[PDB]
Amino acid sequence: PDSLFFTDGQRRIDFILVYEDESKNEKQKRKRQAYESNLICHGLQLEATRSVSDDKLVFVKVHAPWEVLCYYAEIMHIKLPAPFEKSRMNDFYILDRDSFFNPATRSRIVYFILSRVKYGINRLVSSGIYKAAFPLHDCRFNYESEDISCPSERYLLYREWAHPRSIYKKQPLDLIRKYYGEKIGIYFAWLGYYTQMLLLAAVVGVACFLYGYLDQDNCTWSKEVCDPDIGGQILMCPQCDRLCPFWRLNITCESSKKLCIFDSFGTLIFAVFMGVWVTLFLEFWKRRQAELEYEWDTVELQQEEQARPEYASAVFFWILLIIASVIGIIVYRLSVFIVFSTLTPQMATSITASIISFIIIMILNTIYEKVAIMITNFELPRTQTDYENSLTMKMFLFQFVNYYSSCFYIAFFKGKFVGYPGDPVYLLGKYRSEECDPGGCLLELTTQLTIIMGGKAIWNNIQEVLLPWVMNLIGRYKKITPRWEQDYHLQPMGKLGLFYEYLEMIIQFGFVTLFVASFPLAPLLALVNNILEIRVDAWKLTTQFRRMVPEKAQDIGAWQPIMQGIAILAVVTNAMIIAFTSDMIPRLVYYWSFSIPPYGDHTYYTMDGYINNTLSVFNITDFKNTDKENPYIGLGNYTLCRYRDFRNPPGHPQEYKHNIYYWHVIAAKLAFIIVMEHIIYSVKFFISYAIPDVSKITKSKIKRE
Amino acid sequence: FEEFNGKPDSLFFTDGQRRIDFILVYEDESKKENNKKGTNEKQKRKRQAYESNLICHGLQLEATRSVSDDKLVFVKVHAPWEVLCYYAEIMHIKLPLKFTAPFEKSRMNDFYILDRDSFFNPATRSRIVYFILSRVKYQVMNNVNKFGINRLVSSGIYKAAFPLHDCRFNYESEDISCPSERYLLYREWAHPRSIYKKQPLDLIRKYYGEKIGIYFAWLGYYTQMLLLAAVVGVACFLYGYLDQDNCTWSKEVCDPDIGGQILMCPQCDRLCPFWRLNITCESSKKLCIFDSFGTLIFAVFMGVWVTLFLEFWKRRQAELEYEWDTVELQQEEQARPEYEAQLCASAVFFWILLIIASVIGIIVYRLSVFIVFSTTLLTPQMATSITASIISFIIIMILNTIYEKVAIMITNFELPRTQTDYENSLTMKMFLFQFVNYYSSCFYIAFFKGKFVGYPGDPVYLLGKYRSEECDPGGCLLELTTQLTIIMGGKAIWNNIQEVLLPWVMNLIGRYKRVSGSEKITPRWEQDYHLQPMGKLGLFYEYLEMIIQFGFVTLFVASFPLAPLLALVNNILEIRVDAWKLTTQFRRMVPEKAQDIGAWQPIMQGIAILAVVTNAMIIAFTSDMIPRLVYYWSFSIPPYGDHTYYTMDGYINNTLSVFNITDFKNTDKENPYIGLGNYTLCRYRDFRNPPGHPQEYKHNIYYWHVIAAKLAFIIVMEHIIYSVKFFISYAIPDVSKITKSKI
Ligand SMILES: *[C@@H]1O[C@H](CO)[C@@H](O)[C@H](O)[C@H]1NC(C)=O
Ligand SMILES: *[C@H]1O[C@H](CO)[C@@H](O)[C@H](O)[C@H]1NC(C)=O
Ligand SMILES: [Ca+2]
Ligand SMILES: [Ca+2]
Ligand SMILES: [Ca+2]
Repeated sequence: PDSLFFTDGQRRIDFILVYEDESKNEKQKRKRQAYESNLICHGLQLEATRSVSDDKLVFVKVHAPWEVLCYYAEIMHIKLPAPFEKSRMNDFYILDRDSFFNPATRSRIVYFILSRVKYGINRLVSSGIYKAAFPLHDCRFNYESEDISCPSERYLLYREWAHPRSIYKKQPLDLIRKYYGEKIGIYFAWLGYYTQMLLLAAVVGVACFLYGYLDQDNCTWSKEVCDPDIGGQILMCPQCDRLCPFWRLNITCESSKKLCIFDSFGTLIFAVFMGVWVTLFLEFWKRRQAELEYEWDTVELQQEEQARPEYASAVFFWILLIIASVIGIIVYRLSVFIVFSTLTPQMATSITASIISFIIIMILNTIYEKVAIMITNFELPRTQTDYENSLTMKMFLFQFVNYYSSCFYIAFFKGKFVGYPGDPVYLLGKYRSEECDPGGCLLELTTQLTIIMGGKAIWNNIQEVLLPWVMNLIGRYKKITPRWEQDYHLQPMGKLGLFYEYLEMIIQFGFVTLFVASFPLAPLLALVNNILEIRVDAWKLTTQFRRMVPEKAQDIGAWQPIMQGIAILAVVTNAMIIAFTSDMIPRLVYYWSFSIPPYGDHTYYTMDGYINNTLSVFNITDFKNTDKENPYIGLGNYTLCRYRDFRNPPGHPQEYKHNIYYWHVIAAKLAFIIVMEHIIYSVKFFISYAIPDVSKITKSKIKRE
Repeated sequence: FEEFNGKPDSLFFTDGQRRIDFILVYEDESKKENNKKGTNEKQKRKRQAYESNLICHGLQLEATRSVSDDKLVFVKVHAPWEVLCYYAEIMHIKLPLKFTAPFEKSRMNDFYILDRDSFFNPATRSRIVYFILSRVKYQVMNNVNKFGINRLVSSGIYKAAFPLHDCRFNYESEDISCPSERYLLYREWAHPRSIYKKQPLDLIRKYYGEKIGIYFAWLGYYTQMLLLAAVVGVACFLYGYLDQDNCTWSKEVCDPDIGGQILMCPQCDRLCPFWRLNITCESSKKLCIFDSFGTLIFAVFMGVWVTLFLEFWKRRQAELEYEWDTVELQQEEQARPEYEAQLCASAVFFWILLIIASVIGIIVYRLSVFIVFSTTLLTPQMATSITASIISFIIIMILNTIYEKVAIMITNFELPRTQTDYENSLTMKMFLFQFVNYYSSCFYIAFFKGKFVGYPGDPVYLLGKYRSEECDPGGCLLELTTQLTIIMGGKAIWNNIQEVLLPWVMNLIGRYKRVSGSEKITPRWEQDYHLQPMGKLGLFYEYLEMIIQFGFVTLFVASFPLAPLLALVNNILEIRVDAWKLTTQFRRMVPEKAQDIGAWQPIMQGIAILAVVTNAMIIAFTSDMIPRLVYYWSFSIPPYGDHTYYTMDGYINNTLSVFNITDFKNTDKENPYIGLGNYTLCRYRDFRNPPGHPQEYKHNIYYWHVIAAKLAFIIVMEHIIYSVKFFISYAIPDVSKITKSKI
């Protein structure tokens, strides 16, 4: 039969206490017997049934007496499965005296009973008293349950919302929380809304990218870079010590033509628009959170204090973060170094460098996870919620640095403070600073960013779930045991599965919002990843894992502060990216100021001559001020070389000092930073303040009565 | 009813056991009715129905004829147990126990009950009876229900309705049982003989209720924090003052061999001649005083101080909310739509009026300066600055009332939902109008004066014949300081004089309109009726003046370190000014309870957030500290300068730019300068290349170095200050330890 009720008995089970017979250490048998006897004596039904699949395994099942269960549920602030009270027995319409209650709530009550009972379920399992304790699923996802009385909720939810055949179908949050709990419901609601407006971000980003794409023909500076008569004649200086010749600037036609895509006005407008998209996300999410909190049974009081089975050094943690960021930076730098020490060539080298760095990030991720777990266990938190909050902050900071160290270095600290070839900078000693090509390092920042985004999303989700699904797909294209035994054969989520899910989503949100200027198509990848992830998470939760006790919560958790921090950091990082990593400001300044007779020689504003009239000049006879061996020996009969910097030419009264163009450009950069940051912050404040003028609709729904 | 018994200060009924809680005053028909007698008899019927419903609800009443004017009748009121306890229960009025709860008849025996007039304070009794008066109705016409005491006074049915003071402020009550709280309040709190003692906020709350106690506690705490800021600002100004012999650039300006030789260039078209820079020695010394590093340190300290002030006020507000147990009646709240009631177009109209207000402020300041300059022909320049500021302030005060009235009209055209919405709309509109009207000239001087005027060859005319003004080599910071101190001091002085005088003269006018040689005794109600009404807005204007003062103190503290000292002196006076005017020249405002100061808190947070950016902009653009630092660190050196080590020597001569007098181009007015025919070149205040040169008069590298330094300073200071403010807000728990202990 394998029914959900007691064998030949009209009573429903709520937890399975499986123990192994001693027959194949009397202390363990005595302890288990005492614990089981006390549990039964407390007023909970008990029965032991031999496993059909294996005779050795003797499973123990329980029940829920109606009166005691209802009373102890009333012990805590629980509403109707609208407070529940026998004096109001007739007030609430009841389909049946013994099955009206939600099985999820019944399992929650039995779990609370087990938790409060004292002589440690996890402690007993560690000592062997109870091998496991879990509730039961309604029906098999493979084939429907034999008992017709079962509504078959699990398989229905599977077919409707987990299987890819419903990839485009809407998310049924109703059955989701009614079956699993508030945690899963709110998680999936947040993820769905996240995707919903990632669609808007993606469409705007695609529009901007296409606008950039259509203007390859009119990209004047790239054309000048390519014309051999102009670009080829320019002979740039070597960018390294012993392993680089004097090179023409035109060898970078492919790089410049690609970079003219991601470095146009489209990118600037897209960054400005994302500046307000982020605040729209936050504000509408607060709206939806209020809506969900009111709609659902989310008015349950919380305990003042809680116990925990287990029960300054903060500066030491900061040292760990510092060494983590430095290790990431060094990992990327050595990766690029080793791969270089050996269209297609340079781009492939950069791609392989990014891949190697991301691989090393993945291997180090486990190390940060373990060290964070150990250091947070060292404090021995008294309670639980504080433990999850500490884990969230510590794990998030480790992931943040481990994932953004390379990107931040490539954006801000690469080629930003290298001097002219006469007096180069060695910040650490015998460690020359790498310098970007005339276009800038924006393109290879974008490469690193996209590689990390993709690689993480794909590899993680694929390797962690899609295995059985991919073997099933390959096959497609190219004895009776009770429910408790089958559910035992499954494995549990542990205590941090939802935590890891929020970690993945928050890291993705960081990728898509922090460096959005460099890569405007990041929202598209985030959208595709989320469309995959919703169904992947639903499938794995409904299929591969034991039943989870529901929990009560109103907010996503300790992440909302992290979301706001990410947004307020993203605005400034985008401003800095556009100001410094990109070269939009220097070329605008040239267009508007240095193409006019006082400085230029054209009769109108134009981009003509930007490259030739912006590159500085260097004098080999000034090869070095230390008068040591120089890289300019040999390498042809060349006399003068040009480098990417704004400095006075040789023979000027101020020999190789920053000229007026440098200061004009830097003033323009700072003006852009301040004006854009002030505009964006002002608009964000206005949007936040306009909740009465914006989101009145759902508050009106609440207030209508 | 019956006539006056003969005890003037007796606050009881004629029997002597019933305490009076309100006096309703109306006009009898015995006067010569005019226009429509039907309206008169309709008013009679309405008032008769009102009093009938009042007596039905259980309020005892009796009337009396005014001794002098037979046409005036004063209708007393009184509330016994039944109604008093019932309405206390419905309004959840909390009574002293001893963990405190509202009052219910089910729980009479659990209270510290002594006697009716004893156990309930007269303020609470007056508030209860006022709520009863407002709830009660009298009749219905036009298929609409009509109720409320306020509508009776609005329609002229009732002249007034008010509670009564315990006794005269200057004389004790003859009734020994009387507390004579007004006497003690006048002797200790008001009457500046106690100009120094800390005010007894508990007695103020007892007498006038929390609406006044909160304002006065806010003012006291404000004054203490102003004392802190004033001491620090005096230290900074004093350090700037003790360091003048070391202010090298001013020594250069005054030196008759460096500053004197520099032949500056004419500023106006033809109304002013060439001049030598050493005529500004006094201005240079003043700028050394007001433009040192002490000003920067004080700007940073004020950035911290505003946040400390806000946080400690929040802590004080929480403590006060606990101590005055206002939480329950703050929760118990309801509002009724105004009987005056029964679009975005108005919003855009108000915004347009705001733009015009700003433009008119700028224009009036400019015209005042222009006329004072034209009239000419103990420093003459200082006298001109003071005179221009004086006329500007006079016109600003004149236009303040116009903006007051137009804001009232604009908000009335929009239909408020209720009293609170109306009051918040007034808060917003009045604050925006006053902000523009007062700070437009200051912002103009700070940011838009002598900033976009070209070299003398090609001046920047706004639209023709209107040349832009320019400052002296030091800058217009001293002009800004003079304007700001004049505006602040004049506003304070005129406001205090008006506040003290106007109710006094109006009271004397009312008294003299009754020249009858009475020389007799009059009852409490009749003599309280002659006092001023204190219109329903209340402390709105008091908060408005204090908030404008807060704006002056914080927004421009980078140019005037002594602003907190003026604020402190003004507040030390204002405490007793407001206390006296309230206790001695006004009828008892009906008490009520308030949570916080009100709609002004968002205003104060906005001012605090804007203060940082405004101060950064002032220090960067209005002042000349940044060019001085750039010259010291980057232009006193061999690549550009000649000095072996960093120094400020030669700053003035090397910074001032050069112009070739014959190089005035354009065909219009070909003889603007060459009339004098004295020399062939002039020095002007700008960073531009000299004559000749590939780029004759285009901005030179020094200009862009300075601009980059300015923008970098703005970024650094704004980010650092905001980060420090956020960390300070996070660190402060925002509630006292003891208060957390209590509950
Ligand atoms: C670059 O310029 C050189 C010099 O004229 C040249 O011969 C070459 O064809 C050009 N293009 C590339 C891709 O190198
Ligand atoms: C400044 O010096 C000049 C010449 O050295 C002199 O004529 C002038 O009188 C001095 N200043 C004043 C205010 O007199
Ligand atoms: Ca996952
Ligand atoms: Ca005043
Ligand atoms: Ca006042």
